[PDB]
Amino acid sequence: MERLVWDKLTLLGFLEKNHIPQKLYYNLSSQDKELSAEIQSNVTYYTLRDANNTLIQALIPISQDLQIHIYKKGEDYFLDFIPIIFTRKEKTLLLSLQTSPYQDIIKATNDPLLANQLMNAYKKSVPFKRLVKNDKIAIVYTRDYRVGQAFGQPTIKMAMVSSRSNQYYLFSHSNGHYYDSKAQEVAGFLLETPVKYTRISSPFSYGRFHPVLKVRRPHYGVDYAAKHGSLIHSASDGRVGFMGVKAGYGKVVEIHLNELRLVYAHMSAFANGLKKGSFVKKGQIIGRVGSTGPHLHFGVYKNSRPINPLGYIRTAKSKLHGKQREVFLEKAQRSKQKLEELLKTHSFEKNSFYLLEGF
Ligand SMILES: [Zn+2]
Repeated sequence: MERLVWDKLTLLGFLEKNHIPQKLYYNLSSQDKELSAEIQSNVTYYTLRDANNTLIQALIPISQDLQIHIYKKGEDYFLDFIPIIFTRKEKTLLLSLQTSPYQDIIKATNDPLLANQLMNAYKKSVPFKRLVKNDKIAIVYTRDYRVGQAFGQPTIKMAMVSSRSNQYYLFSHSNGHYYDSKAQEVAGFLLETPVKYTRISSPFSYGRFHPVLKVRRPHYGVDYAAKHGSLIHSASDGRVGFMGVKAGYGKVVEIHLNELRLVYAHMSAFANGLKKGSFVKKGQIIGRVGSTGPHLHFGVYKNSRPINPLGYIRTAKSKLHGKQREVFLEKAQRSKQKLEELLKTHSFEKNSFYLLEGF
C-alpha cells in the first residue's frame, strides 16, 4: 500500500476525489457516521490502487485501534470499521539531562509525543522549566508499530523525575487515571456534566474485536438523551478550536484545554457571541441540544485519544482505597525496586541516556 498523510480531507471529500459513490457514507448508521467524523488530520493512512489508478483499498484511522476499511469487490465499494493491526513494544528510558528535558527526551527516543506527554503529566508537580543538568528522568512506556512504522501515541506506564533532591513518580492504572506514590491521582482533571439528561443513551466503549460473536463497535463519547431545548454547558475551561458542521456530528463545538479536546455534537444552536477563538469557562453555556430523538454526543480526547468522559465527571480527584490500593502499592513497590536496579546497572558516566527493551 502507499503510505500517505491525511491533511485537509473529510470522508465525503475522499470518496468524491476517488469516484466512490457518497451513498457509501450516507447509508451508514448514525453511530457509524459519528465514528467517521473523527478522522484526524496528520494521520498516516494507506491506499491501494490498480494499474488504472483506481482506488481498490483504503485504510483510514479513526483512533489508535480502529480504522475505516474501504474496498472494491467487482463493481461495488464497501466500507467496514475494523481493528488496526499493530505490534506493541515496551521500552525503558533512563536519562540524565544534558540540556533541556523536551530536547533531550527527543534526542534519546526520536519521540516528541513522549516528551510532551511527560511534560504535561508533571506540569503541576515538576515544571520542566525547573529541571537542570544531571537531573534524572526515567520512563517505562509502550509504543505501537504497523509494518515497522511507529504510529499513534505512546502510553506511559511509569515515570520518575528527580529534581532538587526529590523523586516524583507517576504510575498508570487500568482505570485510565495516573497516580503518585501515595495512590493519589496526578495530572487528571475535573469535569462537569454538559447537559441535564434523562439517561445515557449510549455509553463510551472501546469496542470488542474478538471472538466474532462478542464483537462490539467502539463508541468514542457519551450520548445523552435530553429534552429539546436543553442548554449545553462546557464541561471545562478552554478555548474554542472549532464551531460549525461536520458530517456525522451536525453542529459541533470543540474546545481545547491543554492536552484535552472536548467535543459537543448534534447541537441546534451555538451561544450568541461564541466563535472560533473564544475562551470559555467551566459551566458556561455554549449552545443548545439538537437533533442534528434529541441527543448530545460528548467526547473527551486526552493526548489525541478518546477516553471515557464519565471517569472525569466528578468534584474531586481519584484516590485509591481498599484492595485496589494494596494491589496498586505492591505493584508500585516492585516497579520502584526494578527501576532502582536498572539505574544501578546503568551508569550515566558511560552514557547520558539508555533506551532499553522491556522493563
Ligand atoms: Zn455518540
